[PDB]
Amino acid sequence: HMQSDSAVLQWANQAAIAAFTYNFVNYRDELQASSGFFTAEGWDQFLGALEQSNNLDAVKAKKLVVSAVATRAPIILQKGVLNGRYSWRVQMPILVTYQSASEFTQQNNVVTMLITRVSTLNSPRGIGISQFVVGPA
Repeated sequence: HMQSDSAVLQWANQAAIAAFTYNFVNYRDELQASSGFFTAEGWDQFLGALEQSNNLDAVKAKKLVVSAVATRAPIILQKGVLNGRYSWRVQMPILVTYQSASEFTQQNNVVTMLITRVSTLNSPRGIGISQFVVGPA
């Protein structure tokens, strides 16, 4: 297929938000529903990041609902060919909310994604996330 910068951005926006949209009940379904956003190596790294962080443990323990909204528009920091595949480094700030009847906590995070073109044979979108990095401010 074909990819536009603007299309890739809107897509990166969706993927970033989806990653922070789950709860103590549906986490497994939501987790798995997102695998399509990722490339082979991206899925491994994303899963690894999930295990290292304690987030899922607190969400379950405190039985929270996680949501997020884009704080500013996503931007392409850099684009070009990496290892034979056209790629985009996309960054977007977000406001994440962890809440329940008893708790309400918010975080300003910045998501940085490496997005690469892949075969539509395995990923109909034609692109996938190879690296998913979260940080503050």
